[PDB]
Amino acid sequence: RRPVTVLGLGAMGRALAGALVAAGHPTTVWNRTPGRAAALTAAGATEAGTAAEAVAAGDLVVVCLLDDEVTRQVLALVAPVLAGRTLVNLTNGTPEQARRLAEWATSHGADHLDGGIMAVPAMIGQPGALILYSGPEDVFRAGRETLAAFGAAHWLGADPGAAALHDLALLAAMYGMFGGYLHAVAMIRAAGVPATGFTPLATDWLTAMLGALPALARGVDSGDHAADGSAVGMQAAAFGNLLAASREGGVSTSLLEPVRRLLDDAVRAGHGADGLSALVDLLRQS
Amino acid sequence: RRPVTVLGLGAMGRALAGALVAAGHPTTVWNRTPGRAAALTAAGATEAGTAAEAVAAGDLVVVCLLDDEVTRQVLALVAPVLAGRTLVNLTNGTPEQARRLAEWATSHGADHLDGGIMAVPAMIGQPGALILYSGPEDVFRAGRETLAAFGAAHWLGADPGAAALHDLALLAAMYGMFGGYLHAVAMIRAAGVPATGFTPLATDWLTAMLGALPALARGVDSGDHAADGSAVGMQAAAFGNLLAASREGGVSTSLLEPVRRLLDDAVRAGHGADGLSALVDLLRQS
Repeated sequence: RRPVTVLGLGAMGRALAGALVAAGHPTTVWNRTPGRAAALTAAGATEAGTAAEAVAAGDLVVVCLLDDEVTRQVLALVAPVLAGRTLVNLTNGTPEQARRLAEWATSHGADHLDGGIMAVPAMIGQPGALILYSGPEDVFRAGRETLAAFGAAHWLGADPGAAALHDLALLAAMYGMFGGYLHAVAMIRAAGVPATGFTPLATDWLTAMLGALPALARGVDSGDHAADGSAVGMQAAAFGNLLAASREGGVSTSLLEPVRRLLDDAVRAGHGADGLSALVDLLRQS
Repeated sequence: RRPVTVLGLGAMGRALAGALVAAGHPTTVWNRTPGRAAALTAAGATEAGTAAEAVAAGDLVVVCLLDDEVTRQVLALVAPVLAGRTLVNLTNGTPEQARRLAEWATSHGADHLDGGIMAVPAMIGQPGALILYSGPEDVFRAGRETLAAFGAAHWLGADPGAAALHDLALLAAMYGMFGGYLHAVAMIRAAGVPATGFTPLATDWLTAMLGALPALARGVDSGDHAADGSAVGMQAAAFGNLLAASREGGVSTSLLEPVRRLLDDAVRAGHGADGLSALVDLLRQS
């Protein structure tokens, strides 16, 4: 029943607004370009003419704009009417951007919640769509039933930057997996072997390697970088054949070279007998 | 009962030889440096003085040397006594190296089998240790019971280079996963968040992303690079925040930059609306 507002009508903002109206929430939408709210209006949404009007029509203000600069601009305009409202920043950004926006919102009499959307716009509203949230737990509690219209809502903690932090961290892990899988498929493809038949072996192997993550995490947190199984120095010695075989098949090594360098660095640093947990500190530029 | 020979007594060769004697196989070992076979002899192994003597004492000749050059040298010496024997190359190498060694072995009257060891030396002989094999299926059949002393034996096909090909391909996928996870942990660590509590979220996320692999494989094999969920262009637009957030935490972006470039290349190539399967061809240097 809680009136909701969506600022930003891209693919994601439209998906968010559509899930809101389909869950029965009275939804008022706005965008810096007209005509984007046509199917929304038909389903029962109200299109406001100004962002300020949209904000004044919502107790929960969902923001899903292009980036934090756009967000900082549109919001500075609606700053006098934020008092008493809850700002839900779903705009992709950085943890520091989130924390600064949280301070600005509090200075203007508004509650603040940040969200990292882990689902594609087409999956918004379905079971399985995941959005991570961070901010004051009671702000999350009062908005949870409304956020559930988008899908799963996982609160991570009070830090306003925690949602974006875990979002982007998970993205890094995903890009690493996919990059390594894509390289493997290119190697397989170069030999004339179908990727379809290779995928089961890859999933079994990668699932097995997921079992090594708890041991890696313990070594990182404790500082004891004990080689669980393969030490970095052995893994560095075996990387050369991977690069050579990639060259044989005419496959670029660009995705793997930075991992090769990181392993060689740990060996040069005297960590050849340690496990992969010793590579985390090597990524520090401080 | 089948007499076996192990050429090369590094950590892996010693692990292989130990599993062989513990399964009851009469095992004769050799190495280009003495003193490595002490515990082997006590358990019942015979140490030969020359590689030729070792080869003449085995029907199955397991080779586990430093690299293919060492392998090509030691074997050229034992070439007159390879006739009638089966050569099992467990030495880390390339598919082309394997295929050339197979031809050399056949030209000297020997059967040939190649193996890619997916287990650390400490796991050799245990349930769960995986070694991939390739070569004539009947050669694999006659040796299977002996190879089972090392652990699981998965035959991949007749191509002598297929074992090394899939071995190194799986290694590429693993290095990508770990590199992405290690970056994520460094981001988490920089915010003062424990890696231990983050790992469950990461495993759930990565397990979910394993579900996207069959769709990626189909697009690669069929040539239809349809965006299942997130198109490359959207993923490229969101990568910038990941790089910025990494910079904020003082974390290097070296592991992620090549994936960023690959995404930007696919966009510049007009594939912004395609899925990640369009990146495989981009790795071709031909």
